[PDB]
Amino acid sequence: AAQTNAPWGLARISSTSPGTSTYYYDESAGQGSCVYVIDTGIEASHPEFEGRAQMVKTYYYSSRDGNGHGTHCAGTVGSRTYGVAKKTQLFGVKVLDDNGSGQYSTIIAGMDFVASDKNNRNCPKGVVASLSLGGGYSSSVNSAAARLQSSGVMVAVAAGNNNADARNYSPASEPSVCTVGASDRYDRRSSFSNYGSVLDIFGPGTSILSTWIGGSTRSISGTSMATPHVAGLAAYLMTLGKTTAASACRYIADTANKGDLSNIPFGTVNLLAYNNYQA
Repeated sequence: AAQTNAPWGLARISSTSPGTSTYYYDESAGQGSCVYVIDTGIEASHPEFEGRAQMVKTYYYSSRDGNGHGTHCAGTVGSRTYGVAKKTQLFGVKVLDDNGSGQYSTIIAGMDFVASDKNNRNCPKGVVASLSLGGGYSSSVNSAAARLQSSGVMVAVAAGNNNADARNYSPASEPSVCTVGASDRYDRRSSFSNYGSVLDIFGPGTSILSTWIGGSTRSISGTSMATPHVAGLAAYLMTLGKTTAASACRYIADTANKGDLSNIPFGTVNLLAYNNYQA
């Protein structure tokens, strides 16, 4: 399948070169997989989700996304126009309030929730969790992300936006989950992106167009935006039977575009998510 005039990040993930604008993908499109977006929520009524999104949990007075960030990230995972895996089921878990904040105890509860909740969902092709959130190092936050992964969920997490080594942030610094840095449309490391040995992969993170609340759309930037490209890619590759939740981060690294990014610091991986789709 070919989507013309796609957001640049979608085009980049199915291309061997920057500077193209058509996104190419197998029509299976993550059908039969699920992705949890653990964030400020998801505006499930957005036409872009086509009925494939739903809120499954909140820790606050409402499951509504009153921010937009969770909706934007879900849209990069799975919206019809802005998404990587255009037929995945999206589940929203609102661990962050409408100011984008959340206590680590709530974040942890949300991760453990997803590890159990997948057993109440139909995801025969596999389950992914996208975590576009983070703060300072916490062994407890890392342990939670490690249990979620261990339970059979492909966990993708933001490296962080500090232009710093991600070893000092959580769940970024957890070795067993997929830690995602951000790039721009010219294959430069995004200027805010964290880096370091704990990074596993980069995805598109600067100037990313996706869904927003009030049935709208917006372009914003962050390792928050790179993470759901990877999450959507993993769901798409699991539906194709190419990988599994346990192996998807390795598989994405194995199949990435290599050595193509600039301003990657010595000792950080130079690997850009790529779907290796041959139309």
